[PDB]
Amino acid sequence: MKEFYLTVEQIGDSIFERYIDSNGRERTREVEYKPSLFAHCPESQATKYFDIYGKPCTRKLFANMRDASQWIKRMEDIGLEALGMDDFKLAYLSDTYNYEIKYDHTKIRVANFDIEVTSPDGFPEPSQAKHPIDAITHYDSIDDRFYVFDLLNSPYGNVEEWSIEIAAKLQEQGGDEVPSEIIDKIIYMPFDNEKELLMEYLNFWQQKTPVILTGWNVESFAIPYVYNRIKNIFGESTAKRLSPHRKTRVKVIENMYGSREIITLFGISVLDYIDLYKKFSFTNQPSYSLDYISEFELNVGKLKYDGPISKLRESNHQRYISYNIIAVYRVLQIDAKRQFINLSLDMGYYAKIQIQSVFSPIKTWDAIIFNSLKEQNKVIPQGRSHPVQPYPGAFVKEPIPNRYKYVMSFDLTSLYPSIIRQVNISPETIAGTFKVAPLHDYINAVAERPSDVYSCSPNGMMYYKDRDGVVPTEITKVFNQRKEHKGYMLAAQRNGEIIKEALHNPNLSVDEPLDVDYRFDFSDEIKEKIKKLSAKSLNEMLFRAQRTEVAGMTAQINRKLLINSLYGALGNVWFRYYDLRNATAITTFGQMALQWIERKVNEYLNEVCGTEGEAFVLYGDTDSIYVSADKIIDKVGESKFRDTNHWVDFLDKFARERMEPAIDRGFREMCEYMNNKQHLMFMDREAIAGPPLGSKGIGGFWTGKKRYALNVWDMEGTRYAEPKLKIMGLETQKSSTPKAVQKALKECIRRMLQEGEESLQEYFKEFEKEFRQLNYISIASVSSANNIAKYDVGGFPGPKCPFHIRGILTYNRAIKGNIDAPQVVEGEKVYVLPLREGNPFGDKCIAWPSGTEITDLIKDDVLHWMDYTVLLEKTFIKPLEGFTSAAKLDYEKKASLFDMFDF
DNA sequence: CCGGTATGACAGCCGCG
DNA sequence: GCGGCTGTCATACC
Repeated sequence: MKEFYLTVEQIGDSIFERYIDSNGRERTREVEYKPSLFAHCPESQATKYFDIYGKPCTRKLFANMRDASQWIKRMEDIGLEALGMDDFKLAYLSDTYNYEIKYDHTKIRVANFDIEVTSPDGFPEPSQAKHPIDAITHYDSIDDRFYVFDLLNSPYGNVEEWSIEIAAKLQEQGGDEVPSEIIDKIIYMPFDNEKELLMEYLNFWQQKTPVILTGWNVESFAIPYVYNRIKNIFGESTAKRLSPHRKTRVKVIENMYGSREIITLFGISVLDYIDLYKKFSFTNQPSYSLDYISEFELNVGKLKYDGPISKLRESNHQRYISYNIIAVYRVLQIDAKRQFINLSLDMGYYAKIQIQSVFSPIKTWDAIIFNSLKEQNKVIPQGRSHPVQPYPGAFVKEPIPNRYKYVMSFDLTSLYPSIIRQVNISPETIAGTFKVAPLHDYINAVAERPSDVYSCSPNGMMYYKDRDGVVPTEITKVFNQRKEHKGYMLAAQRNGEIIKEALHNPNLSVDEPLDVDYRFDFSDEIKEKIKKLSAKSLNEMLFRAQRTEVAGMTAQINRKLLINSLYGALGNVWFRYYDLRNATAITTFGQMALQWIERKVNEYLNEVCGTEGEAFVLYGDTDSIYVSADKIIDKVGESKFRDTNHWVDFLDKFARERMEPAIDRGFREMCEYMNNKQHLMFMDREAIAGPPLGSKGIGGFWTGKKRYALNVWDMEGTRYAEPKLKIMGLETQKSSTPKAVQKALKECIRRMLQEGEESLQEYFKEFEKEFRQLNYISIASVSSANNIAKYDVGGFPGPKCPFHIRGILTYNRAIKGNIDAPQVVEGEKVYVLPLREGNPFGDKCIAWPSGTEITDLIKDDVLHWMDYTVLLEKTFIKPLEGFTSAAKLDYEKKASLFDMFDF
């Protein structure tokens, strides 16, 4: 076991480092680290240090870190480059850990915790911490225990002690249904007053100081609340004790709407799971509360309870504590499934960064490049300031709004990283420029060949073809490492496949499993010894083969995340290797790539189908094209297929045997045209879409850019048993659309694509007939409540006040003076309903808090004055009219066809 | 340094016998 | 009394 770091920090002239030593003990170092930086020298000086341009550099070794930083300032003032790693934590990490870091998670203290604060005032602001903390649950990964700190006496009540016996019983029995997996792991400790609880929490914290601190919302609530509460009661000194190094910083995050405060605790890595989830789940969610996320991932959700949470400790303290325990457990259950902390650990040690820096593609890439360049004796350039300048981005084709019967899609693989490698784009790789013609001209191969000597992008940039680029090289590494780890993973699974055959009939022997590497396939010497081994040993071989498979995935998805990060970093002015010209070279090349192939696919299909000038490519967005396949079917006739699977087979074969070769030679022409270093434009078939054979369905339609629906039978080789709707952009995918309406519109779209017009019309009619019988919650729109006060003038709407905001103000006037009525809060989500004119309320609409029923003190009148006609038109009929117009279908039996013209 | 390329709901304005 | 704008806001996705 070789030693690894936990946290690193710079305080004045010292690095403070937490680490696990070569014996496995957690330890702390103070090091007066001596940094090196670099300046340019004359050719006469014999150094081994060269910058990325091959210019000689001299190494300046500093007495301390403040001198290095002051030297940087003096170089800026003189106007000469100061080269080298200016974040001395990274340099320190690279010097102390100059090898492939292998870590052991079991020795890393990972804490997740959750706080409860009874507040009759509303949401208790963490910057004020006005109210007692009346519960803390704190899970420690090393102990494997939940530590529960419970306040028995507060201004808001004196309560009984929580019962673990009651907590384990069923909900039918008065129990809390706390799972038996964690019941034997709760360490319960009650307290007579807040001061005792808080001081015991602090001492506990010093004995078990988190390396990684997590939990749902910990960074914007729990941490700032605990810190400020302790601060207000005991003083700043006592609050600083939450940092291993007694150093804290009050950071004010100034988001482009308001401002909030987070507290930096020096010597701890905070990885808020809500940010970890938003960063690595890659699934857009209507809500990011723990409830919605828990039920999505675990199909269980957060614990239920009666009445407002501000009254739960008074009325049912038993529930209150258990609810706090389950909350922490939900976060752990999610992490058991998604494993985002491991992910963070793996990448942090890979790049050799502070773990919390995994949230920064810039820091990560900076460190990866810095490190490999260090080991070649190369010197990184000074980070330079650049003005934020918008540049061309992705090409999106304007589609003709229509129905499309048969559609086949194709994707460029890793487009932008591929373009970097193909063209050899890198700061030190710029060779010159050429007179640029219109993009159109390069797309049609009419413009003159830019260069015979250099590799080119159509923004006018030229790059050396000999030199290996710093950025292209570093990204190629990551590519290779991914294939490598995926090569171990498939072998680790296929090695377990042979093991499962031996699971049928083994024979007992007192021995341990033989020495094998599951990263590579078994030899015939090992294969003969498979059946001979014991039943105990074969279950351990299956254990370790699967353990090898888990090591592969984490490695290969991390590398995937880097690949998809690089462009982002390269487009950022704060990135060391950023160059505006290079950025636009990437996107512009991408724009040409997609349209040149759209040309090639159209030309190939026209010739093969006999026709001329017809548009086969109906749509294209960034890296993907969508191809109309109607003519390819009509060439064979649709009456010649036996079932749906037949024509799906036909199109599948046709793409692979006819179209993909046409594409490959199409891009090779483009590579030769731009004189690029290597050909890396590869395209995979994704989707085959169309209507069921012998049905009246239309298969698919586009209404605009990024707004379409397809009936998909196959996605990249995998054939679906039942057809799957792919819907992008449409109201069905919007969280603001009422629940019943999202359902009704999806069925409308299903009927259009699979069943046809008559089906749609029968449904629409019926839904209209039955609309008034649906629940008022299921037919209400949802919105976010931003800037309430801005449009609020004495309890009434002001200039430019949005519709939902108006609704909120109608509600507030209706509940004015009623404290027990649910309050509408800034930032939160609201239900919105239109109201009939003449209503006793103020306005044309009302809005109440989402996820809840309206107060009974207003419910009857809301239900009475609800404007069904307006609600149906606004949320259902109008968006449907959009779909049907584009698909050229009627949703109502007799609609005039002169409605479709601009008279 | 933990947002491009998009569409749609809606407010409010402008010409218009 | 309503298209034809512009502007604010809301929510999608790679």
